[PDB]
Formats: sequence, C-alpha cells, structure tokens
Amino acid sequence: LPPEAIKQPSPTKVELVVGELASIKFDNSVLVNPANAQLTNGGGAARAIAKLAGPKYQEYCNSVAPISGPLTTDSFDAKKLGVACILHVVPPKGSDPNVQELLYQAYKSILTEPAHYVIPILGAGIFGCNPVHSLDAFRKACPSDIGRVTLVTMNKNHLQVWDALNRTIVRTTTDYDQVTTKALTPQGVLEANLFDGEDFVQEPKPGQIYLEVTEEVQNQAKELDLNLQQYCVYLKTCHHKWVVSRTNGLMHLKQKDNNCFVSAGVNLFQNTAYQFRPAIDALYREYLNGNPNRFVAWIYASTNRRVGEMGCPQQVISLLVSNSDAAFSATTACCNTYFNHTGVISVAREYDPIQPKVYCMKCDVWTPFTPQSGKGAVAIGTSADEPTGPAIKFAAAHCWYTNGKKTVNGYDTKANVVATYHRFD
Ligand SMILES: [Zn+2]
Repeated sequence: LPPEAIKQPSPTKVELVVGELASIKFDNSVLVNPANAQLTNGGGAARAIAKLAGPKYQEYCNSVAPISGPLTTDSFDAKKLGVACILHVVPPKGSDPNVQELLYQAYKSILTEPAHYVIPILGAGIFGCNPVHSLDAFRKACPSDIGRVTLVTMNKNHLQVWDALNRTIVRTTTDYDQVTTKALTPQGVLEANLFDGEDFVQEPKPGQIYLEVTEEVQNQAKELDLNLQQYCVYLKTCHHKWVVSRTNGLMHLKQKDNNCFVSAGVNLFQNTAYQFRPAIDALYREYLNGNPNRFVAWIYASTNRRVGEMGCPQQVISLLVSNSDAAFSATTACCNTYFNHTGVISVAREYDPIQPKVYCMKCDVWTPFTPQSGKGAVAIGTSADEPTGPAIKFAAAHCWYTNGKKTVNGYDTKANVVATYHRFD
C-alpha cells in the first residue's frame, strides 16, 4: 500500500529473471518474502531478504511474532535498492491437499494492487512444491493490467517450464502430407494463419490438424484457381485412390464413388483439341500417365463436390474448357455480325446437339454461326435429340461419354444429351 509504489494500470509483461534477489533491477517495488508463520527467515529467499533489509527488520518481525495472513512491512535497509516494502506470505508446504489451490490463493494473496512485484517462485526447498504448478498457479492468478512483474528463480530450468506453460501445442500442415506439431505463443498462433477448412482459427483445439496458410499456400491455391476452402478439399482429395485405364483411345476413370460426372467430363475433353494452361496441363499429364489423383482432386474442389457425392458433368467440361486455350471467332447466320467466344457455349434455349448456336443480342434469337478461327466449340444445354459426335448423356443420375456413333462408355438407352463437341471442318 505505500503511495510511492503505485503505478497506474498497464498491460502486464511478466519477466522471469535468473540470479538472486540482490541482483534485481528495482523500482519502488513490492518484494515478496516467502516466509513461515514465525518469520524466522530461516533460509531460502526469506533469509536472503532478511540480510538485505537489516537487523532492525528482523527485530520488528519477531515483535509481530506469529502471522496468520499476509503482512506488509517497510523495506528498512533495502530501501536504498528501490524496494518500497516487503510482503510476507506463507506458501503451502506442497505435501497436502490441495497444494495447487493453496498455491493459487497465495499468488492471489500477493497480486492485489497496481505495483511492481518481485516474486521468488513459491514452493522452493526440499519441503517445496512442483515448480510447474507454482508457475501455473501464478498465471492463473496474475491480473491482466498489473504492468511489469518480476519472478526470481536460480534454477535455470524454470525459464523453460515458464516458456512451455505459455505455449499451446498445435498440429499444422501446408500439405496434408507432412504434419508438424508446434508449440506456439498466442502471438505465434496468429502468425501461423491457422486455417480450419472454413475460416482462420485463433485458438486451436488440441489434436486437430490445421492448414498453416503460408504465402506458398496462397500462391498454390491461386495457381489452381481455388480459394482456401476449396484448396483444403483439394489437398485431402489427393489421397483418394482411383483406377485409370486406356479404353476406346482415351484414358478412362474407372467408375467409383459417384465419380461418373468426372469421367464423362474428362472423356469429352480428351476428344477435343484444347490445351490446358501450364499449371493444369501438369496435373493432366499425370492423369494421362496413370496418376489421376491431383487432376481429379482439382476437379472436385473446383466444382465444390466431395467424393461419394454426385455432381454435374456440364460443370466439369466447362471447368476444363475455360482452363484451356479454347476460343473461336465467327459470324452470325441471322445478321453476319462478327464475334469472339472463349470457353464453352451455354446454349440456354434451342439447344441442338448437331447445330451449335449463340445468342445474338441484335436480333434476339439463338442463331447458328460460321467459324472464322479456332478448332471447335463445346456447347452445353439439354435436349432429348441424339448427337452425331462426341457428347455427354445424362439419365437416371448416371452420365457417360459417347462418341457420336453409339461408341459408349456407359448405357445405350434414351437419355438427354447435356454437352457436345463440334469440330470445325
Ligand atoms: Zn443477329
């Protein structure tokens, strides 16, 4: 309570200092004395304080004789050093229940006013307490606004016990290949950019694996055109085992786990003349050689599906084509307007599996067209008519590639066609 010891609230910054009490950099400090009820100052920190405060200090302690609760005392001789006063508390002797509660109510007993505290860690001695409990009791009791605080050790292993108690164990990956377990400070946790699969996480649950979103992660996602939710899905789907198989001139993705929407899209694509942009052609040349894993996982993450779930083959072929060099120019049949078109044609009305069309804004009709450049075009829509070239048919929640002439990788019933490829010749 001495008025010269008061400092107005400030965010607490604890410091754990090495050597003995005489060493400390004081500042009108409250020096804590871990004592017995008779203030004999027998040994430990308590005798080191007693032979610092002087003999008149020790006589006044004998006057007041047995102490039941904490006692505040002037600092006597130690005032020269910057000690405003001395606070006496009786640690529990670490051999009784419950010692860590009494440890906690000992530090609570100490840290009550906004002052600079210097504290020998409680429970030293062979009659003492586990120092990890003491350091833990202290963080449980330390208020958040009580500025600079100094603990005092002389054990040189306690700087680790301290560092560990203020770190949380986090499992992280950039990969879903190698997983790394880290001990992070509440600062390191936010520097880690821990990602849940949905959102960033500033208190990780134990045992759970988090994506550490480095800048290499961000660049990889963007090379693949995925946000981070998608990128996580992508990394995990790379672990699915698939079988691919040369059949009908193309590498086919064996039916499994509702993946037909993928095989149908990739098989149409294989019967066009398009070339993927560099990042994606790298996945694709793996698939074409027997490593379907990355390319297929990219398909699922780009179209927001999970393996086992069944998706849209138009989604797939449109994803593939837009990541390629697909483009053509032409003139309309309705008014001979020149135009350019990249990606698939989405023929929303008047879809004709043997006559591809575009929408003319001028005449407000779905018109055929005469190509001036490019190699072909993919059209998507739905009609019951039959195609005469590479197409995709969808019926009864199954979908499959068919070249124009029966030539099928699935059934040969009546089915809507949902995508067709039209070469220009
Ligand atoms: Zn027109």
